[PDB]
Amino acid sequence: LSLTNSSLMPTLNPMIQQLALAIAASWQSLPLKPYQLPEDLGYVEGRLEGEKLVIENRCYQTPQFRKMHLELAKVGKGLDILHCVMFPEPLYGLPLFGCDIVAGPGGVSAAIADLSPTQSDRQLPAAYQKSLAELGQPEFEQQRELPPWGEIFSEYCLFIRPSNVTEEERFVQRVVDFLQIHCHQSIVAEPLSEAQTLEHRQGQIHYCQQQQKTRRDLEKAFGEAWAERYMSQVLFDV
Ligand SMILES: C=CC1=C(C)/C(=C/c2[nH]c(/C=C3N=C(/C=C4\NC(=O)C(C)=C4C=C)C(C)=C\3CCC(=O)O)c(CCC(=O)O)c2C)NC1=O
Repeated sequence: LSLTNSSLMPTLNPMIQQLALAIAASWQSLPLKPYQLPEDLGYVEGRLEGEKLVIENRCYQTPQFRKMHLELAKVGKGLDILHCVMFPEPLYGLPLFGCDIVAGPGGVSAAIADLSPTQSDRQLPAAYQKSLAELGQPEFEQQRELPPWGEIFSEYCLFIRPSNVTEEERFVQRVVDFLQIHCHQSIVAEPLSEAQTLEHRQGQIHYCQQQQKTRRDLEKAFGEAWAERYMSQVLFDV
């Protein structure tokens, strides 16, 4: 796992670069194994109205995380994207870590991050709540409203338009905190019963189903069949 061979990192919005480096630093601490995507989908290049569209996908796995995906994209000249999900192995009942940034050369327009509950409770595990509790509330001046296809998200979800670099740094630090808690608990987690495993797996199907609400730009560049394969095999496999 390493981003030093990325062709995109040097032209991506700096908060995106920061967050990618922070996710890498986190994941490098896990016993990562490679996760194979379709051969053509590791590195994607096309055109979107005459401007280069480029996507780099990196995917890993652990016994606790079925699929760890980091996507970076430059979707023509005025859109940069980071999308990251860690899909937990449902046997372990961990929450879904997710984060997305949408940016341009002018700055960041949306940043979101959560540890999303898989538990039919919609609660996070006790150890997460206690560790999260001791961090305290970060302050944000523009918090955005979740569409109806929330709250597959948790109470700790941040969904914002950063107002200045201090908010960019605060957003990234909260993701670094989320990851420190998450990785640590993954190392300590024990297999659930079959019943609760299936419960968690359904929470994961529902989370991926809901998130089908990105397509449009991919359809525009690649068509609808390519887009629907990408959504169902790369992004949000069910
Ligand atoms: C390479 C793939 C890819 C493309 C081409 C892409 C495009 C894309 N994402 C957008 C926004 C967005 N996209 C998301 C979020 C997500 N999007 C997701 O696929 C997931 C899983 C989330 C997480 C919830 C959010 C929250 C916005 C808000 C737009 C903004 O406020 O800037 C917009 C709005 C810009 C506009 O139309 O004016 C475009 C064009 N996003 C992509 O990921």
